[PDB]
Amino acid sequence: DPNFFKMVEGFFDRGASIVEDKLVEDLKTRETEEQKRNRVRGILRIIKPCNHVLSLSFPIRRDDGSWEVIEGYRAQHSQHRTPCKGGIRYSTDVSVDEVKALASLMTYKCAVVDVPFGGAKAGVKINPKNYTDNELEKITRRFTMELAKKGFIGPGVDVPAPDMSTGEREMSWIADTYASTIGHYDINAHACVTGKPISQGGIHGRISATGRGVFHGIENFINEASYMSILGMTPGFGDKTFAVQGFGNVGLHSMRYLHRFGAKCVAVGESDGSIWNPDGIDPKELEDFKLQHGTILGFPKAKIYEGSILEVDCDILIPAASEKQLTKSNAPRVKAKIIAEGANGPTTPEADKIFLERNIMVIPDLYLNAGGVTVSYFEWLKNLNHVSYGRLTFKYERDSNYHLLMSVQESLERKFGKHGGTIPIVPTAEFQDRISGASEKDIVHSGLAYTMERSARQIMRTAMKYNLGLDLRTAAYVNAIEKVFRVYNEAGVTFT
Amino acid sequence: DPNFFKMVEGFFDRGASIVEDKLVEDLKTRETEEQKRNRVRGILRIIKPCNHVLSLSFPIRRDDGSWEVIEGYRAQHSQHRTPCKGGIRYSTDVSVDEVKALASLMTYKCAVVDVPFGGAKAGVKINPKNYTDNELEKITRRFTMELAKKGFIGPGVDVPAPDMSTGEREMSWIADTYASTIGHYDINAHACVTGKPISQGGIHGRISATGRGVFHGIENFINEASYMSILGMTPGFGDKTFAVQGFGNVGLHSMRYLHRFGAKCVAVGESDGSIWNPDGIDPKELEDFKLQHGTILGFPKAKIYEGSILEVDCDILIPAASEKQLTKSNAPRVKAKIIAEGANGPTTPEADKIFLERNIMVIPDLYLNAGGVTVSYFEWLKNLNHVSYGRLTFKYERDSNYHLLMSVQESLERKFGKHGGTIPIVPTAEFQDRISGASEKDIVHSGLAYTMERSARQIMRTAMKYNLGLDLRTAAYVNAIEKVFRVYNEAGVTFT
Amino acid sequence: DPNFFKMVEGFFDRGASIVEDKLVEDLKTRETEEQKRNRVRGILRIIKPCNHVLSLSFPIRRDDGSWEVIEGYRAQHSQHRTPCKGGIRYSTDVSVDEVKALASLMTYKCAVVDVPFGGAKAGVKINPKNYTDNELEKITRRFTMELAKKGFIGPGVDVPAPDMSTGEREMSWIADTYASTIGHYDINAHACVTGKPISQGGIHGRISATGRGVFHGIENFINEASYMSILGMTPGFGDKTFAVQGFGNVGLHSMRYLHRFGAKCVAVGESDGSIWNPDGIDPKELEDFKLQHGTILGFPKAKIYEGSILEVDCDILIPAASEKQLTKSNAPRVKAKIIAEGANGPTTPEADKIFLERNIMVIPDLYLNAGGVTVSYFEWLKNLNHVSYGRLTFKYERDSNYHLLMSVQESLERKFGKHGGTIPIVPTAEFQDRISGASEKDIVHSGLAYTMERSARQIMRTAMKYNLGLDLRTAAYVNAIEKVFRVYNEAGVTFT
Ligand SMILES: O=C(O[C@H]1Cc2c(O)cc(O)cc2O[C@@H]1c1ccc(O)c(O)c1)c1cc(O)c(O)c(O)c1
Ligand SMILES: O=C(O[C@H]1Cc2c(O)cc(O)cc2O[C@@H]1c1ccc(O)c(O)c1)c1cc(O)c(O)c(O)c1
Ligand SMILES: O=C(O[C@H]1Cc2c(O)cc(O)cc2O[C@@H]1c1ccc(O)c(O)c1)c1cc(O)c(O)c(O)c1
Repeated sequence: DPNFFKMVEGFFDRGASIVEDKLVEDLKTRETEEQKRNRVRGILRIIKPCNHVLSLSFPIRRDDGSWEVIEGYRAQHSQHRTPCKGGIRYSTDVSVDEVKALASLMTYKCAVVDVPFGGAKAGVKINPKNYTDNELEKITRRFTMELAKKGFIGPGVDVPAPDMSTGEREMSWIADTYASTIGHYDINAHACVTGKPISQGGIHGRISATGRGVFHGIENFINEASYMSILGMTPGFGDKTFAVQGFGNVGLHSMRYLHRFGAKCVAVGESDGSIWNPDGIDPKELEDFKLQHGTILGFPKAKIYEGSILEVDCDILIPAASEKQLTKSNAPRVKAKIIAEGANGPTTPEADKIFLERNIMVIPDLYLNAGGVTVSYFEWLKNLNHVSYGRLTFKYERDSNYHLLMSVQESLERKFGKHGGTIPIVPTAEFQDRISGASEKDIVHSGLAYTMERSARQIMRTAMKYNLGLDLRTAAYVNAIEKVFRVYNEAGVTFT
Repeated sequence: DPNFFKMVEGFFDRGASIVEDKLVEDLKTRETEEQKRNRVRGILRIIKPCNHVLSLSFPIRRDDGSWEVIEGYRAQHSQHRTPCKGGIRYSTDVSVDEVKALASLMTYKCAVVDVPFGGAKAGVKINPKNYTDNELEKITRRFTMELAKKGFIGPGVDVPAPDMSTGEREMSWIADTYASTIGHYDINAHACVTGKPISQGGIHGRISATGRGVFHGIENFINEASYMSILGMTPGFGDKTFAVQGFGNVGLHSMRYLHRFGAKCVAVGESDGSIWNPDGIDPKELEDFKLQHGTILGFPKAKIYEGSILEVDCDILIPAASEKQLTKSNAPRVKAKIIAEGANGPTTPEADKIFLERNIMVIPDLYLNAGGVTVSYFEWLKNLNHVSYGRLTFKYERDSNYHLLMSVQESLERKFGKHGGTIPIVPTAEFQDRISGASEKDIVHSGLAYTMERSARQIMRTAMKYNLGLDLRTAAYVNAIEKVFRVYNEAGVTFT
Repeated sequence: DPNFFKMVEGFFDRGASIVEDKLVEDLKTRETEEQKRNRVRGILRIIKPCNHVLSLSFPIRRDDGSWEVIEGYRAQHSQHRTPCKGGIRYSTDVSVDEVKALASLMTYKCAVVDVPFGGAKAGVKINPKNYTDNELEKITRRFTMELAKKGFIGPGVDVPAPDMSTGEREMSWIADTYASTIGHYDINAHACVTGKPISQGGIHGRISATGRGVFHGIENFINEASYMSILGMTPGFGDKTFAVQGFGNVGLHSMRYLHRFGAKCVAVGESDGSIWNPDGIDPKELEDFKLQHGTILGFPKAKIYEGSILEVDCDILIPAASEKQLTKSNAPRVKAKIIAEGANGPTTPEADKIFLERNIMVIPDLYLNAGGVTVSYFEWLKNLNHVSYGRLTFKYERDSNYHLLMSVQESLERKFGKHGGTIPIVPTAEFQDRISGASEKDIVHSGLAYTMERSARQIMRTAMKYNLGLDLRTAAYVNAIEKVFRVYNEAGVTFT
């Protein structure tokens, strides 16, 4: 746990130095000096800092009747894209310099995965356990309100999302508040927030989103030996053990869908304990260990283990909990060989230099948990379209398929003069399930893969153009910076 | 060696403790517990901190073509009144904790003089000498824009003002920006800022406003020996020497109008040096020492003097420059007798306990320069009325008087049989000039006096109610607190 | 008789038939038919029904956690004047037809005193004693919301007021909600409801409003002998007695001011008993029977009397309590000479043809107690002008008078050799306290006073045109109608 603050500011500067030659060479203009350096040196000094960042403070009535002040923050990084976006967090750790960095990170995350959004982030310095459910509703509903009055919430202005100990039911309050007060007259009022439950205009598949993101991100890597020929290991994805931190939302489903494919587990940790089992624990059982009683503490197969969470002899480690759990106190340790950032910045630049020198591949959060916002993107789009995806183009498409297949049948039955034998009316077993169980989530799942997979091409191409090889982090930010630049370059200085 | 931030936080807490008794006493309800404290002890915890405060960051291009980032801040303290009020500052000293304190100060300043405004403040971390006029316009107009976006400028939401290094021309750009872009459709668009020049919707007597405020504030004190029977010093207002710091806007007319009434000067200081002359210098001459040359440096009868500005042998000192120039390094000094705070918070709580223990009169900024916003109030009101004051009720007044006077004539020539003798048609010499040189200016001066004078009564009543005597500072805040509390107590916790 | 339902429908229709001739006569257009009647006969049928009325149904939840559906209504009668006006009511009495009726009343009521307000009224079908204060805030707060989303609360659209069991604190919740959700961007947000407390932007004189309205309505008839040469009685206002009913708010001030000026009392009684004393009870002592005890029961000189309240021998009877206290069961007696309707229509058309046929004067509530909304009208304007009336023109007008008084003195001290002898500097003792105690009240009471005086001069003129002599009721509505008609006529049929 370092002070740092400038955690993300280092990576930008790192990626910034290398594109200083590309932008001056790719820009086609009539200025042609070396003040080209001076324009670009200026353009990057604008993207670095957050353009707006509102500090807040509002009172509420506890169930006592006692009165308490609540500090809250929200930072819009860039506004190159019309709507900023980023989750909101409820924890005592909440700091001003926190969201100022996190919102910055969200800008480049949206750039990597070609999501037309600006980076944003918020935070409330409370502790959610210490308040009731009735107490916590008034915090969110009024936090909503005090943000709409100053233009930090609304479709096309800013769209927040859930995060640390923030769930669907809370976003539902956000929506219900905005659609009943300020954004009343707005048709797309319910689009003010992504992550709301499905009866509230949500989308199928974001419950899983960060998980499949964790999954699809790892998938596009241990299926290409171009990075195993250096790291070692086996393209045989199966027999690989993993360990998660922070069993919650991102922690569950990064495991719920990682197990499915034959990849065993070995450990699970929360904010008090850990688990150790070389046989491989199964979320089949231990998932009814949440509110069934309360807090994890071991179970059948689940042994009580303490020391830390990383430590354990493993392959794939995912610190999907709080922030900066990896520093020099533990970077030369970690009996692992590939790390994947499920949470936002658990790896510090203090540790990358060590990992890089030990041939350990850390999957950057800037890429990995980008599925969450990519689907968030879709959820937003859903509310602007006011239709479940495929709600009109399923029967037309499944009827078009069934006519197409039979068309090859009958076309095969006149070259074959008896009409009755051939039968291609039946599609393959996988495809028959595709049009019988056709829903909205299938569109989302395929779009998530098409966005995720094509983004890994944008990295593993820009990494092999600069010999980064294993440092995909400095290969990620160097692609996002280039995408946000042209957005500023081709927009021109605005004289207002 | 000044001190840190909490500047005003101590004064509120200082005044807050003594109202804790009468608030539970004057409150008339069926609540009736000792929880009366818990409501009130809670209500005060809401008023202390600023409710909103936007940190800004916007880019501009110098006349170079070079690009520079400009950090900008703005704090709305309270929102108990529908609009917030507070000037904006242009200086490298600009800090977040600065305006946060200053905006707090403005809330109570507007409460002392019964001005239905909420406190606010802003600042721009630049240095105006280092930019051109063409360069500085871009800052203001852009800064305007980024504030209307997030709702920190607009009539009935937040109205800024000029301050130090900010003049009428800049307020004119503010207005011209707001009235051509965001608030175009607003009828009262030009009401978004007070302090603008007269051809742009200002008000006569505002150029002088802070000055007359300094004057009438001092006037209501050396006109009653109930504070000279303890301080010493003659009620004969004339033969009193004064010295000003910061020959700029507030420094000028706090002297220009103070000299008028027969009060000798002795010293004037700026950011370079000072002046020392026991005969008394005259603004009639050394006022053409601004842009005529550029900076002060002595003149005929103006000698070069250094050392300091405050220690000079004087009676009335007015630190009308930056902030906190009176601390432990100079409080047990100052060869003065009565000090008057022309700028915002030049006396620290570190210096009051030294001044009070030596029987020295410090006139609180919370009250002194309140004329500045009191006229600001009027200028705002002018734009919602869209008439210069008296623009219709002058000839009706001047004609009604002349009919009234001849009515006493014609009624006195009836009891006196000759019809031609008596002549009360003519008013006193002073009243003849009144209805001849009648303008908007006069309605402002009389309303400023009426507001100012009645405020001193609300203080000197609540001062000897608690045996404060010489510490009118704590008699000021103790009066403003109870005015804002009433606004909060009778508005109720808003479930939103 | 329409004892509850079409309560006023008789009054309109009865008044409607009368104006038929004048309107076609007063009509100056190029029509010139017998179809001129068709125009007016239709236009009146436009005014008779409330053109809009919303029936509501919104839920809450009590301190228990249980849930209750709340019915509510609000009726916007006319929209000829841009904002609509009328209080809200919190009783089980509340009925669709009830508010649909009282809204009609408020239209013509605010057309007699010449107030540019359209008529409206609202109600909520509950009983406040059954709900806690906390429970009553959320009812009030959300009732506001559901009226704004549908356009029934807002300056220039519709402005409510207090009334039956509706206090200032409740009006304070209406504003705080409207001004914090829908009408946030509105400068006149808090101008959406009148009757709110002082600190929240109220006006001085609401509490004392209807009492003065009663008195000035009285004053404009015992001072005109046109209506004493037919009723009898001495115009000599002095030695006359009055009997009140409903010793509260309207009752107190209607007596306190009526006595102060010369009238003697005789009787007082509320929902318990009555007092009898032809010596004349004095309100300056018996008013400490309020919450100092709990209810009336008589006191020294205050006899314990039964029977009723009205039949007491007296001259001036005022029913300042509930609805309908005068029918065929008491009209053939009540040996009084004049009845002023302190409440809303305590006199039935089942009793006017007894009072009219007995040469008694019943003063319409259409004009008398209309002194509450006219002051409530001023409070609206205060919230619009954001200034206490005369905040600026108090020291200016006080300074103007002394200069006048000295102008005559100095004018008289020159035709007389010595300079200082004469002393008209001091004005009359009644005038000295006027400029000494000059406050908002004095302006409201006058603006009130001139309003009904002109109004009375407008009724008594329209009555002497149709020989109504004693039917002020039908002489009252007959006036408001032509005003409402003239608005509609010169506007035309809106083709939308
Ligand atoms: O609308 C689109 O415009 C983006 C296209 C684009 C790109 O392909 C490459 C690149 O290097 C920059 C770049 O700029 C835009 C952009 C997008 C997202 C951001 O966050 C951001 O700052 C800027 C878009 C989106 C897709 O997904 C597509 O497949 C597609 O063809 C177009
Ligand atoms: O509309 C008026 O309401 C203010 C009257 C008032 C008062 O006289 C004393 C007090 O202790 C509290 C208080 O509350 C209101 C207020 C005003 C200004 C603020 O900043 C603020 O927070 C609250 C007003 C304004 C005048 O100038 C008057 O002369 C006048 O009679 C009434
Ligand atoms: O702007 C004003 O127009 C009103 C003046 C007026 C009138 O004097 C007599 C009449 O028969 C009709 C009439 O039409 C208007 C009106 C006003 C109020 C209503 O409710 C209503 O339906 C219609 C006004 C208001 C005043 O208070 C004045 O003193 C004044 O000179 C002018």
